[PDB]
Amino acid sequence: MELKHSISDYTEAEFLQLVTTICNADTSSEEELVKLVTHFEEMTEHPSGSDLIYYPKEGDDDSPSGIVNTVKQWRAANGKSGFKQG
Repeated sequence: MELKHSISDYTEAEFLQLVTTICNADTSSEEELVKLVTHFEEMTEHPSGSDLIYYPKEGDDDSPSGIVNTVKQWRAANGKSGFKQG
């Protein structure tokens, strides 16, 4: 299970996958999950950690993309930058 150390040792496909590892429980099976949760919360300097991962729903595109997308909109409007590429 990868993590990273920054958001920036990883790309947005990497992040999208990271999110999708959590939306997959692709992990140690409850732990790495809570930790990949927190690695999101950590990584992106993002406002809504607990709230761009599962609770977002009712007009809120929290699809395993849309959530990464939610960052892609905070990190785009806040202009964050700071992922990788490929």
